[PDB]
Amino acid sequence: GMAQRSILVGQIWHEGHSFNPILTREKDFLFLRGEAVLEEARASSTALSGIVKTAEALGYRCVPSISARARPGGAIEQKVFDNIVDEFVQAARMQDFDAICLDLHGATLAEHTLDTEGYLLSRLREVVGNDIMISLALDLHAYLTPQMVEQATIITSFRTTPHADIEETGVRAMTLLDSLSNETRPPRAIYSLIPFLTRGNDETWSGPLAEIGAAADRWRARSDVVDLSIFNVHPFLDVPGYGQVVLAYDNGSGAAIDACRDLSDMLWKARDEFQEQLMSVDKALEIARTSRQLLALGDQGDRVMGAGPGDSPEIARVALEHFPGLKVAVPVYDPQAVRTAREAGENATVRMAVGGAFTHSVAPLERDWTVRKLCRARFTNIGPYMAGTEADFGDAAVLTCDAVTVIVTTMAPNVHDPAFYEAVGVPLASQQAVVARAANHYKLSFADIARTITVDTPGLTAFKPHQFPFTQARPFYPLDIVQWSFAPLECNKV
Ligand SMILES: [Zn+2]
Repeated sequence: GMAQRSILVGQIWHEGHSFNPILTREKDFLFLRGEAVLEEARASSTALSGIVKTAEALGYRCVPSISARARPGGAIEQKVFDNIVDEFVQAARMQDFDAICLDLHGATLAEHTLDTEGYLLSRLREVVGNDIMISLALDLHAYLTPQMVEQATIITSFRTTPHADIEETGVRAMTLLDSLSNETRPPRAIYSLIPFLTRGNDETWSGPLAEIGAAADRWRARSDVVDLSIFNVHPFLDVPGYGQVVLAYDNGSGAAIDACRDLSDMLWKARDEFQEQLMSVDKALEIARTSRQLLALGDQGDRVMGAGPGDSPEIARVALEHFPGLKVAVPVYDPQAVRTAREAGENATVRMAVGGAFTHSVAPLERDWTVRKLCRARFTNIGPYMAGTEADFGDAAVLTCDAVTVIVTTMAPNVHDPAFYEAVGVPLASQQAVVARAANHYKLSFADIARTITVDTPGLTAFKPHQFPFTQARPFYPLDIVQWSFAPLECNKV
């Protein structure tokens, strides 16, 4: 037809954990619909922002479906996930569009649906058919499945950890889609599963991913590679077809197989390089005790950014027991503690076990807690990571005992930014160490005001596969000693 071309756009952001017993609920989501989806995209720096800004700079009209963002955590309540998909499907019916370009995480998880993105693509194709193009921007932590490869025209992921190319990945999803406009066929896809999980040393600026990322850039610079991505799968999913994935696209007779071979072999060779020795909590708290600079401690074992619950009071425990007088603040998921605190009121002292209700691996911390402040854990992230984005971890109580402050929260405490501490009235200057529930994504946000050390704590996000009852994920390395060699799936062979 003759009319301006339009692109259907939308977003889902959620990362799951098969071993977090706390379901992600409707409350945990921010939803936008209609034009508001596009207004937010233009004012932000997500992959969706990239998709929408690029589509509009290129002359396309963008048509909204919805956007749905919830912090990482347990599987989404199935009904809520079903309602999200239905809103996508309905937008796919009601609207006029010539192609679809979406910002999805790739490791969203629902209580019954294990491959959520794959499922979403199928439901959309039920309504839109197999001719129109669908392009995805994905997080590199995606659980990338054969169904996804089969149901999408093209897929591209982040290339940095910590994730600093989020928007650019969106730009590229849309640019790739636009580039395919005159093609008489979809591009050929080569999928390769390398059956191991990473256990740290997984940043892209140094370590094994720097070499592998360099090789990847050279492959993509060839005129006979359309694109390629490397997925370091989120390592807390009990799902089949599990491991690292290399995904490459060409015109049917380019280098997608060679690229995928080279990179799969490098990842395999490097499988035991993805390990680290994090500093102990005792050593880190002793640096804090002897430093003028604030310490910001990444609680590796209980990261909400790794879809953990954030109920570990462990760092508070060690501070209390081994460093009396050391001023440490820790954010802890404990909705009951909040409610107990709210009933006692500000200024009361209550004997109470805080934290540890959800992570089997750490004990609740029981003390005479004084309730210094009741307030809402609502604030704006300074960033860089998620700069400008508003957060709300629910009703909160700031609790003290000896020199330790525990801020208990009603919703998952995705603390990766200094604004949290200021918003709940625990000023950073007042502490010698504070806790971030992230390993990599808090560092830039605290770089200017703290020494950042990620510490070797226990819990549901420790890089210890042997601690989890993986069932349908197995076999994978390190748990199983498997004899892998390159064996790709090919899709849209020409
Ligand atoms: Zn990620």
